[PDB]
Amino acid sequence: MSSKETIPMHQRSQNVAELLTVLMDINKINGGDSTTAEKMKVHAKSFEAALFEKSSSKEEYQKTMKSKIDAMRSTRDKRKRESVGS
Repeated sequence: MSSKETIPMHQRSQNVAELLTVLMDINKINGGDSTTAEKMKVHAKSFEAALFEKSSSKEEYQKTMKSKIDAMRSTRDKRKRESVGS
């Protein structure tokens, strides 16, 4: 479908921004720095660009983003077992 050929960057950036907030949560949970939060922005914008290489449906871009958010969400919880045993 031509949606995969036309999807707005403003829509991609709004979805990348939900991933950004979960990576910013790692910088809280591990107690990193403002420059390490700049590395979190770079990690999201590298992921975005590397998912765009494999974008072969809008529903595959959208579900792979959701499943990366699910992996990083689950990693917040993992880093909590490794930090405090909860």
